Amino acid sequence: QPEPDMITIFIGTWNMGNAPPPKKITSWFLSKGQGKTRDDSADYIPHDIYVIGTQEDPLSEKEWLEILKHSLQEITSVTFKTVAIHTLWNIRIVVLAKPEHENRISHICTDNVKTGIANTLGNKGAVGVSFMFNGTSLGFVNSHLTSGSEKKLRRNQNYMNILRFLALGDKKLSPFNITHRFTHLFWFGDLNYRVDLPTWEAETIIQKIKQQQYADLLSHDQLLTERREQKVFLHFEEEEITFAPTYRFERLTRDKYAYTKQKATGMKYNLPSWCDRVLWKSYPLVHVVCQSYGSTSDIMTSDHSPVFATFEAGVTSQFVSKNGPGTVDSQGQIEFLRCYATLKTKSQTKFYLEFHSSCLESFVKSQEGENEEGSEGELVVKFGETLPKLKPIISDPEYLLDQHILISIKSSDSDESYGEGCIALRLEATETQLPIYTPLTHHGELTGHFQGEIKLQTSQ
Ligand SMILES: CN[C@@H](C)c1sc(C)nc1C
Repeated sequence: QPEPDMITIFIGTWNMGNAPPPKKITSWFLSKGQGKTRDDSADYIPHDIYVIGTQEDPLSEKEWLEILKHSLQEITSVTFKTVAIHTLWNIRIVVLAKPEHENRISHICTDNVKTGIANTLGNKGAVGVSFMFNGTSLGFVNSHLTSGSEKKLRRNQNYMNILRFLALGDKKLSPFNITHRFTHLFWFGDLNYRVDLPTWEAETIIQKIKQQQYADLLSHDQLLTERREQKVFLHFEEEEITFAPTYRFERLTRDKYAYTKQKATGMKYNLPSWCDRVLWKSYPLVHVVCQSYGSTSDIMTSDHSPVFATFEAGVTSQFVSKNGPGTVDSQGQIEFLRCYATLKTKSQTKFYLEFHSSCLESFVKSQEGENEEGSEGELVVKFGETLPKLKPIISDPEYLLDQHILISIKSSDSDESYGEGCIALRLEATETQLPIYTPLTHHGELTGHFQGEIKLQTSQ
């Protein structure tokens, strides 16, 4: 049985509105309804992994697991294994996988983050799951962010608290948050960003939706606009939205948007919005292709419609040579030339680099770089030719070219990371000086850049 080099992953997000689901929810798992939908010819083909995020979920874990497993059995005739389930209040994540993957999956982690302080702590936040699939790390975040059209800044704060404090993936990657820990990171949920148009335009917006004319509405979508201004979800991708707003519907139909202010809404308008979203971030030059992104039309127990997204995701095998794991392979090396970091920091301290990768027996600390002033005020940290030679555990190019090097730039004075980034070893050539580049972030905010040249030696 050959190990896969691709899997397909189903991501679902549904705010259930504290109501039980209807008897049939198979359209969700089949990616049928509005938007970018799955071909009918694929209906019996199981995805490898199903990741289900709910919000306002009134069910016990047992009740929901029984509905999900029975649903997938009806669609695929496969009895899925439970990889993980984690619930914070009414926010839940379930990961299900095909039985053949049971032994390919390891290092399962779960965590949650509660957002807000006093007033604002009690029902919003995130749950997450990570695991290894053979040689590939996968992270999944289901978040329910602050509601309300006039709280986009709060949502962006909730996002930064979640990506700082959610403890998933390899703890040895201590300088790195979840936005660097995984080959593929999927972040979904009721993110609660709204279409930011005047209240008086409610009926105009509904008109536009009925005509399937989403362009003038998406130009005011707060997640698209906040992302464009680098206020949230920096370096994440989202597929084009081609489905109607998934909030706020009258229950038991999809023919009516319930937008008017009510005591029950805190006298807030809920203009039709794309509250329910799926985003991802994969390491550079890994295969990831969105194959569906849409909403169901036939599940109407909630004031939200379920959203689905599916992905092809590249995966690698658990590589064993005669040498590594358990030693280095002297036929392999990674060299760095003409390297410098450019930092936005106003501080003057010395910096060094840390290199972290599962291709190394452990992380590597560089010597201190030499600080200079950039021509436009920047701090430039010059490493020149001074960075160490990295010694990978396996020199075989079929392994090494699929690997990545995480970089942290740290203060000598405090050992705190000022910036994190990632370099792919999927090079155009080996034994050849080639340009490398990564933006650097800290707490998911841009803090600088790292650039230079790499020289990769493999056994070929
Ligand atoms: C360069 N990366 C592209 C896909 C992005 S991300 C984002 C928020 N806007 C754009 C144009």
